[PDB]
Amino acid sequence: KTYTLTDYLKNTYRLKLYSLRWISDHEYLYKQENNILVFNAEYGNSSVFLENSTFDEFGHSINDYSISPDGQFILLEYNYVKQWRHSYTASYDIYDLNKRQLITEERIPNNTQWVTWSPVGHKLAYVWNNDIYVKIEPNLPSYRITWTGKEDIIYNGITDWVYEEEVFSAYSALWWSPNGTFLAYAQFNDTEVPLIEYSFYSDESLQYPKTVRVPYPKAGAVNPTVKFFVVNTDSLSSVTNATSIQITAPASMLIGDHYLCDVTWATQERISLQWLRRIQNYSVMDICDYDESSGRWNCLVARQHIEMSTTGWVGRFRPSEPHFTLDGNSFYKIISNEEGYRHICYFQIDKKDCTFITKGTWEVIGIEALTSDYLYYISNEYKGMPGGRNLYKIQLSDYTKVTCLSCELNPERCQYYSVSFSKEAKYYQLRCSGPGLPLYTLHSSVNDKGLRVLEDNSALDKMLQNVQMPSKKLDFIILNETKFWYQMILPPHFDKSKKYPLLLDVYAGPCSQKADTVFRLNWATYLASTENIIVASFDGRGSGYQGDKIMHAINRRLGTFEVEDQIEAARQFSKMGFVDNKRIAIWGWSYGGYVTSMVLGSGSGVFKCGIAVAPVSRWEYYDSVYTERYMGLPTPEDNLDHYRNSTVMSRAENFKQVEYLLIHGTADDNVHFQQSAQISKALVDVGVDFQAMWYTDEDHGIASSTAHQHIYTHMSHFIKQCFS
Amino acid sequence: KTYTLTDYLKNTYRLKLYSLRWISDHEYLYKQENNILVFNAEYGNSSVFLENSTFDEFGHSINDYSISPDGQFILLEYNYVKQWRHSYTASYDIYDLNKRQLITEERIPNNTQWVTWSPVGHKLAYVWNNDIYVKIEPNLPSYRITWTGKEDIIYNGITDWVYEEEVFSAYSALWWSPNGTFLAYAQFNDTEVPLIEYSFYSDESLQYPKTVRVPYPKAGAVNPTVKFFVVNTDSLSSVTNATSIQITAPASMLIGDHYLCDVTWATQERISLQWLRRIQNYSVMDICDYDESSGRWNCLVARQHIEMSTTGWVGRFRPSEPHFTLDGNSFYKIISNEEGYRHICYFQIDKKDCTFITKGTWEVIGIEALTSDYLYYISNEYKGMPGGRNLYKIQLSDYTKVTCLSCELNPERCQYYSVSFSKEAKYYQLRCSGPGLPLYTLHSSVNDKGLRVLEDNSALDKMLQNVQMPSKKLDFIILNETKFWYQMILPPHFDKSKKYPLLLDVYAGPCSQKADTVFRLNWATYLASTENIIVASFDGRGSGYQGDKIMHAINRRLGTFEVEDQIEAARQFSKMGFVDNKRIAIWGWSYGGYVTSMVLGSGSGVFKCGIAVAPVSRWEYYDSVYTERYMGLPTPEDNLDHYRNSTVMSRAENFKQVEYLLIHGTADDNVHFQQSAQISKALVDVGVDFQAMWYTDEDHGIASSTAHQHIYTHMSHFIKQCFS
Ligand SMILES: Cc1cccc(-c2cn(CC[C@H](N)Cc3cc(F)c(F)cc3F)nn2)c1
Ligand SMILES: Cc1cccc(-c2cn(CC[C@H](N)Cc3cc(F)c(F)cc3F)nn2)c1
Repeated sequence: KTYTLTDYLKNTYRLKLYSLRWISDHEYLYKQENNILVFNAEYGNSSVFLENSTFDEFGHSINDYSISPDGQFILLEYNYVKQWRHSYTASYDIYDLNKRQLITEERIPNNTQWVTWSPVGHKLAYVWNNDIYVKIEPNLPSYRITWTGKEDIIYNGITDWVYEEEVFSAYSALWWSPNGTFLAYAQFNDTEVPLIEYSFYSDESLQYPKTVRVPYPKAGAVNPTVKFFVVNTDSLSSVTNATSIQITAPASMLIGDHYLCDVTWATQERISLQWLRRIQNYSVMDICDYDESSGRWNCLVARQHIEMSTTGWVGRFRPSEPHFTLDGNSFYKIISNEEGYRHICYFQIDKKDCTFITKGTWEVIGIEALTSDYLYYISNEYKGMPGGRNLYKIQLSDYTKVTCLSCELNPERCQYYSVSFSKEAKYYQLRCSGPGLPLYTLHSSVNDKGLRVLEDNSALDKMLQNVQMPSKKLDFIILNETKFWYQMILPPHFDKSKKYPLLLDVYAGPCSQKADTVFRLNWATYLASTENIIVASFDGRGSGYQGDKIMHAINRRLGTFEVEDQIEAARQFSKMGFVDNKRIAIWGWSYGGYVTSMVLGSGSGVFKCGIAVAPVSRWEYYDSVYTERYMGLPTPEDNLDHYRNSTVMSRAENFKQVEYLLIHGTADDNVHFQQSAQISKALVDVGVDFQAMWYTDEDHGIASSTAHQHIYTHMSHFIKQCFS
Repeated sequence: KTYTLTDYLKNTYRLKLYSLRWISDHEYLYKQENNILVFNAEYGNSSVFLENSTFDEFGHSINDYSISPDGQFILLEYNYVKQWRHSYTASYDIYDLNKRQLITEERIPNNTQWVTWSPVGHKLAYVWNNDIYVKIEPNLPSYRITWTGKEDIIYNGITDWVYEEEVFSAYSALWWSPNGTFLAYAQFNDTEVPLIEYSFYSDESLQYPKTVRVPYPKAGAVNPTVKFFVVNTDSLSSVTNATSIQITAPASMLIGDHYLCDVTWATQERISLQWLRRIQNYSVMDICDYDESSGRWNCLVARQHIEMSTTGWVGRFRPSEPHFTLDGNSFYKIISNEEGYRHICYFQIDKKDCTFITKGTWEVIGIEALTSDYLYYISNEYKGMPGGRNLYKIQLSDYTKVTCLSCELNPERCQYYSVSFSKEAKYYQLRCSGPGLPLYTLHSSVNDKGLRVLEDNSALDKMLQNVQMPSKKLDFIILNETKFWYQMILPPHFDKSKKYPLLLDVYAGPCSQKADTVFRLNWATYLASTENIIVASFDGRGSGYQGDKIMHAINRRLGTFEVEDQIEAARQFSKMGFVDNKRIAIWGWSYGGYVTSMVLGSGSGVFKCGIAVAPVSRWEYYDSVYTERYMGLPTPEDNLDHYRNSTVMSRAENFKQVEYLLIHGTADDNVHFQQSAQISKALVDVGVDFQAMWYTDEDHGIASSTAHQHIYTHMSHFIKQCFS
């Protein structure tokens, strides 16, 4: 027997996670059956912290919970209702743990946009009708910090669409100070930002389709504007509209259009900000101190740091976040060095220069933890593989004393690690994601002994010995004087002498990685396992984690190299001779659907067919923060030329040579139906036949249970047919 | 060689028309090459009336012309820009024929909604920004009759969406009196009518899709309201806002929601109106006289005639129009008699009863002309075939003296006639549409001698002897004690002993006729001629021209009998044994996409596959005037039950048994994309795979040159594949 489509769609073979949240420097919470336990890492003893039956009469299905850091209250999120990618609304009840009662006085209102405890104690900040509210005690009246909030226009403590998706990667635009004194929050004015309008159809009952209106800046459109504020949460008059002290931006930003692009507190009275120019090659960091006499905030022009690039844009998707030392007089931050590799730079608050505390022909991925002794960072250094991911520690007193904590823990089973440290970094969890089965283990920082194995998925391991799994090959090939990685999913019993049909699975977007050591059970597993199809991927130019020379190659050039390298990557898989070069296909979502579409439109004749799911078809239709970061402005002085030269529509003719399946969700707020509807029109105009499928009311994920099954079923038929 | 798809899509074999407009009782205008001639029917001589080169320096491509009845001016329509089905906007220049100059003073404004001469002389009424304007002389200032016009809200002299499509079948809501004294006009208030909102995507250039908003009453929603007015076009103060004398409705109408449903002038000072209840089983005619002393209008309660039905709705799609005798004291009107057959009733203005001047088991189609001696009517009496159409005359002095003027003119070539009479009915054109090649001939009423053959399409006839045409069989079958007509397009050399694959071509709507004697060169021609496929059609219950017993069968029952009869019709075609009963398909547009969808969802297992093009999926989504005319109100007291029991969505499951192609234009204002999008969602919910195709910016006709070709190409592959 074999890994079938239903196996994938019905999820018959489960991967197991181990999901914990650290509540102290030695205690974390795990959920079990329905009980919330608390595992003491020190001894190993675990205690029922909350019992499955504690909420049987609660009367509502509970979507999420949040426990106040001081263990005194638990937040109960129910009535969840997704909005965009990270945003949603909900209702909230607070339960008193000291007692055993749900607070009925001054409750958090229905339809709340965001909720959060202070990092210490049990204060609540919560946004509602676009306005911030603070609650020092669960049962007491709430101090309404903001008054200006207005639907689709003013955003207080929450991001508008473009800031949510493309900048902060969350819905929440607020930030407590490390002890809970100050509530930093940002403000978004969307007044002159244009609306995207699309239909929502709803239940068959709904007689007129709703029109959905979203402030969405397409490329070169009018952006939102931001203002930043800080509030003292202590001095809160039960009888005066609280004073929000605005920090303004540097004057190098205030000349032109800008985005606030990071908010990191350093100390109890020192906050750092990072600003980005609308042209995203120039960033500025500010450090703002609290002047205890004036109640104001002061950002010294001598404490400013500038980050800029000449070969492309600043950061991977934004500038990295700083990691301040206990005192808050120095920080660590990832930057690309002179050779273009993202490493750790050591900064003194008021010194313009930094010191690199790593270098190499590889990249730091992220700074994970910082003690007085150690900085922990994840990097793809080990075995020189960029698809890999490991935990290291560097000695703060000695920059040449680097230990790899994970490299050797299980060499064969484990090459992709992520880490979760406890408060003050006493203990850490290591998550292994491949190439073997996921493996979750606990560790103490002190001497690095492996206390316990929390999850090894042996349960699944048993189940899979009965199933003909595909194998995964990860390797590289040299194109110029650069090595480019690829990965194949090989059908079980892979006979290198036969000729297999290949499916080129595509993303390709700037700073992507589709070739890694991760263990996945997805659609490709089924395509190899059962249909004996090689599903390949290739991280050519534009892609991440291999230094700026590669990643910035597509600067102001989207839809060129990344596209051509994908074709090349296919030519080469044919030169390996286990590939039926008359049955090569291509497929992709989001950016990858664009690249898929661009490829079929190239008339390279390498490819028989392709599926583009929710593709971008023309950069001008995509949002500004993303598009511009790579292409600049679409005016004839900036880059309007490459904008006009890189559409799927102009390659319409060549589709005559291919079989094409274009699939789009009608209620995609992210890559709007328009992109796909302009392609279809284009093809129809030049008399190209193709295949289409819309998905009513689906968004960019086409992720509803039934549509997920439908789309994948539909694509399989398409692929099968295409390949006989 | 054979009739191929391209032959149909590139229109290589042309049918020729003969398009003339009568300007007198003996002269008509024909266009030739680019010259407008005038053929005198009296002698036969023809003269250049306007020369092809008269407008070479005109500077604009001329979409249409209109010549004033008194030969003095010609109206020049250019910059045409389609709106809905009949509606559009344009610009207009007026050219003086007496002289040779384009009037430059007081020109008709850009973006005019409607324009028309008075029936006599050369006055102009023209609607613009929703308001009426009169012009007694081309060069003189225009008297603005209305002031209340407002976009999407107030319609003066033009119909709103639902009145255009479903009532008057034109854009123009105005009516001159027979000599040009009075301008009758209607007014539409759409204030509380709900909007349909859909996207338009436009040229690739357009960066945000436009949202299109249209006042559109779905079933049971708030209807537009109407008021009627008459103006004296002579007494027009170059210094006073002209007085519009409102006629109001009967009081039997004013109790509830109503529509104005006909406007026929009787004499120079007597206008007739017809009113319809929102429940469309009750009509009332009014006759309104001009009181020369009061300047008012008076509709005598004794001159009212009531039209109503108990077994269904009044009229075929509306009540028929009256035909008033010279004096205006009697009129002729078509009504169904006691046995349910539409015949001519003779009415005296103030007498409640009428006299039937025809009876039979067949129907009058329309009253074409009326003299002091004769009434001319078209009917399907000849050979007892309802798919036929003939010209007859009845003697006004003797109701038993009926002559058929066409029946015998060419029995084999000619069984479908239409007629165009000259002023006072001195001469007429006969248009033969099948079953042979279209034949256009001229005739004098006086003794009925056939002056000349104007067009015989012998040019095409030559061309087609070289091509393997399909033959067409029209016949009937008995189901209960009723005979139901069907037609087959049979592949050339049709061997009755073989087993052919059949495609059931569906419309099926209330009062439809898909089985007739007409000669067509369409898609079916290609399917039979080249793919040797039988393309059948069948007019079962609900269908027109065979009396109320059949047509009213579906009253309050849409999506039942008409649907079941179509399945039946296919069972029976299998019993004829030349049909491969494992390769039967079904297809349909508009209503027929609905019926096609209902059938596949019936699980009758007769049908392998089907194509539904722009179907209705649920009656509550279609406009009110149509839907209600057949189903009543969708409230639980009226008919909400049949409404909820007749959706395509509830048959979702059964689609498992079929192969389905659903095709819809995104910018369909008539059957909104919602209808299709609710189907696709329904199918995806029960995990049925199917095939889809949207058409960017196309409407209900998918009729742009490139989309037309694309859709039909696409459906062919589908059909071919479905049939191997
Ligand atoms: C692994 C990792 C870590 C942190 C940030 C990110 C990340 C990923 N992204 C992508 C955001 C962007 N909206 C993706 C996107 C690209 C398209 F081209 C498109 F059409 C739609 C998209 F959502 N931004 N930041 C990824
Ligand atoms: C031959 C002839 C003479 C006069 C009027 C008409 C006539 C034809 N029609 C059809 C109009 C109707 N809206 C068609 C239609 C039906 C549907 F069910 C639908 F979903 C969409 C449509 F356009 N109404 N009146 C036909």
